[PDB]
Amino acid sequence: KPIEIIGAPFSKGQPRGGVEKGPAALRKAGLVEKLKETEYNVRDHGDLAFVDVPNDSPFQIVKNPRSVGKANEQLAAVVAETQKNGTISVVLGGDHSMAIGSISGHARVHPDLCVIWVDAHTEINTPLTTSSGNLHGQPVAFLLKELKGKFPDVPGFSWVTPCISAKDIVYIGLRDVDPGEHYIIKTLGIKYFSMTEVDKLGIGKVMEETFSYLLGRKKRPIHLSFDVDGLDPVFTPATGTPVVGGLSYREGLYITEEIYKTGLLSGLDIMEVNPTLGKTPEEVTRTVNTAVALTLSCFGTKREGNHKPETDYL
Amino acid sequence: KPIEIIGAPFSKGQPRGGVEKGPAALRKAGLVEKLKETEYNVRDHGDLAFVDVPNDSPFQIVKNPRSVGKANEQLAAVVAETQKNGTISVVLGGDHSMAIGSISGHARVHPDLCVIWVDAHTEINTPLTTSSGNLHGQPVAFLLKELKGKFPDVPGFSWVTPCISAKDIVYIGLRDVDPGEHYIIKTLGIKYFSMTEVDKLGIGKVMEETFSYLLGRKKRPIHLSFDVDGLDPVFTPATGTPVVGGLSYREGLYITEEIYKTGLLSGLDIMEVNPTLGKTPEEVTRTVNTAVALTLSCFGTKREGNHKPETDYL
Amino acid sequence: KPIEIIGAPFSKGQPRGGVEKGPAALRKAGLVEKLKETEYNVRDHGDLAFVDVPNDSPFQIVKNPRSVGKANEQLAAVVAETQKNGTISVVLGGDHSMAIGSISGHARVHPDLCVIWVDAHTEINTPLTTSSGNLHGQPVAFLLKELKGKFPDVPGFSWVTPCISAKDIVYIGLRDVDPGEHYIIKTLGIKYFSMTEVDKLGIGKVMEETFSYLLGRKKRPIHLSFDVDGLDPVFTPATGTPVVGGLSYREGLYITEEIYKTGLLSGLDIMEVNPTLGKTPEEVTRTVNTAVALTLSCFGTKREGNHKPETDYL
Ligand SMILES: [Mn+2]
Ligand SMILES: [Mn+2]
Ligand SMILES: [Mn+2]
Ligand SMILES: [Mn+2]
Ligand SMILES: [Mn+2]
Ligand SMILES: [Mn+2]
Repeated sequence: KPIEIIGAPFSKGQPRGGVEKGPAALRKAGLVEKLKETEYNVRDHGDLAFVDVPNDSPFQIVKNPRSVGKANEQLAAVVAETQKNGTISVVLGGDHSMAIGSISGHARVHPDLCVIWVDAHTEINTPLTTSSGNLHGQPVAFLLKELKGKFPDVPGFSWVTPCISAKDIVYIGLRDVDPGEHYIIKTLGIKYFSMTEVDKLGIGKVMEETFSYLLGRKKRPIHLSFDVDGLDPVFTPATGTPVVGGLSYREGLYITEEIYKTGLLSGLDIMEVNPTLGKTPEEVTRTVNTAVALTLSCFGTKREGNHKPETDYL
Repeated sequence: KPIEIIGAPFSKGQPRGGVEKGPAALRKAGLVEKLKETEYNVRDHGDLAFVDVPNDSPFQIVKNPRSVGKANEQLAAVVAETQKNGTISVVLGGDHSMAIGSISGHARVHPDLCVIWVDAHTEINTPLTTSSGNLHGQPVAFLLKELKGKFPDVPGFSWVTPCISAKDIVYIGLRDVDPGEHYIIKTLGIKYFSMTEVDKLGIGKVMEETFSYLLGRKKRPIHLSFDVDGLDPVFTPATGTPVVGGLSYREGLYITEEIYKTGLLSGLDIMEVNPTLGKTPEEVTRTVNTAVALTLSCFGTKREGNHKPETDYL
Repeated sequence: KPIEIIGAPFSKGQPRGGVEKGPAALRKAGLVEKLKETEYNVRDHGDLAFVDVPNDSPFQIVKNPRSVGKANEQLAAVVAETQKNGTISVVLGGDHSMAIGSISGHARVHPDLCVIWVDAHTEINTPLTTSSGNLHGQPVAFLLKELKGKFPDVPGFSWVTPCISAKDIVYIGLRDVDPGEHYIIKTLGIKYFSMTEVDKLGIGKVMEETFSYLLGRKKRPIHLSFDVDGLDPVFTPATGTPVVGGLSYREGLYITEEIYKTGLLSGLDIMEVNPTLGKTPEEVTRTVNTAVALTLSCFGTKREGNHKPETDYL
């Protein structure tokens, strides 16, 4: 199977500059090489160049709507393209708002996909519920069918077509959630595993349940959108939104390993890696390394070890 | 429901000066305010002024018996008072010896209460078994009915009436126990979950069993006495008696969230926060912050998020 | 029961000087005294003096073969000796290559022993599969019966007799395994619990299974070879080969506590503690302290506490 890396140097989804450097930091760390050592064929499409929309006035509270909307439109085009050729896409972020384009494009080819969202936040805030106009905290709002017309159309997002329903998404690692978002998730009946369910059940059972919930009836391709801040800051400190008490390096890898085993991984997002937020070079290194670690994992690198088939090492 | 904060600036229960500053530190961090944002009605009773007993000669090994016994008599009076008006009491510590008065007062109004003791220590040492005359390591000895008359009456504690039995208490987090204390808990058949049971069962099952054990037959008010050193020093370093290998920030929150869910929380103690033992301002901040986090949790703040009823955020 | 401490100042098993200071650092921390307060009789045999083989040319890739082979022959002699007198041996190391001699000597007296290897690595690499000629990563290759004659005889190891089979060993904590080693363990059907099984099962169930696997049929003496790097670097940073995402301080103690409870502990190795690799004195202290803690644990020190029998503390 085919893997296509696509870099998304975007940061207008939030106030902290730096996430655009994320894809570079990940390649710098040898992401693309390491991936070649796996049983997959890797092709590095490169980084997308996003055209900046001049005079991008805020829509009410929402900041940089047109710039974010346009970059996402371009990214959904690219993703739809590679998905069509039957390759597995891997989007290196930039902030999480780029999940809009990543999942939209993916859905065009695989309309029956399900989403596993690893994050400390829901990021379902609608343009009306945000306390800040930051779009990196609103991705899911634009993607839900049940949230259609529950908010004003925003400049630059008219191309977006609400692709997945509340029954197709599962959250894991939810700790920081706004009142509005919590209202939405309870009202729409969205399945989630906040850190308290992870504590109660154990990562092992959590994955067992998200799979029986999303794949019980029909087996369908999976889109894993991963916000590095879904891990405790002790593992991924270089992110704009650190929340203590998150997933452990082990639980993170555990998930990726289980998802690899389903054989259904179809799309992946490695978001919110911000190199400039590390208080020491080591903090940046720590963050990058585990992100690379989760990616390689999604693809077969097991902690128990790997050996090439047909090779008699004796 | 009513919440009444009562500050207990006491430190004579142990050697290290500093725990008296505990209540101030917690208030500084915005405890009383944040609590106001919850669905509860909050009233801050202020800090109690403890009269120092001059010429407080040690009783054999026990230090400051009269000073400790008196303050505790004063605290029990205040607690019995607020409990009577049907409010939930929250005692901010000083050292853990103040649990004597907190639980005594509480039992006067709710004689059928049960106690969940989160600590790395049992603190059941009797005046005869202590290696140090420190009273912060002897609270439970004065409260157990089964320990009545097994030790000499101590100056200043004649007002205390053994209120709970060995069947009404459950320990969680035990990791540093003295030979004598261990003898006591084994002999009296006190239920406990040391770190090895937590490792074996998982905090989830642990809480399940402490509830079926204490509430299986009769539903009764709960008194949660939390010794901040119950968590690993990595989360609550500013305490006088840190023991490695303790409860994780997540497990602590998990316990409080489950106790909130029972709807039976009646009394709470946030003990042993010593601001002066932090080896960096950050270590003190870390400690205070999680203590506050625990409190807020004991009152409804969920990691999955909280939203106000009847408010349509859309 | 008899305890005999045997120091193994060895470091030629790998490139990083410093592990020879391991036994000194451990005694320095009060290991031998502390172990005295336990219910066991302790005898400190001292540190073995290893004769350095001059003109120790590499055997193909393998470095210091003769020096390592000779030191191990001497250690096996000493261990066979104490085991014979019916005492429990405790080898303080240097590098893990000294497991060859420790287990060989042990097997001479107890041929039906089983081995519980706690390490982040397998260390089964054969002289032909090593990427480096380092022997600390080859111990198990020399001990397996199934690996006999699968590699050239090495200068200095002719005295070694493959004592245990693939059915007699269980790995716990595996996270860093080479392709070759992975091939070997899969091919030979060796039971192991890599970090992912620990994640999935929980340390509690893992121990349950390693015991039903190794002791289900016949109860036999247990040799616990503990590589300190089997725990996460956050607990044992002063080692030559740290791998992130390992066993927690709690899980480590949980293992030793369960092993103590079987009553079958016969041999023990506390390997890879390298004092000179600590980036701060605190890191060295942290490492030593937990190594000491694990040892004391193997011999009865419980987290729930201990009390001497027949002593009425009341
Ligand atoms: Mn986030
Ligand atoms: Mn996100
Ligand atoms: Mn304590
Ligand atoms: Mn206490
Ligand atoms: Mn190792
Ligand atoms: Mn080893």
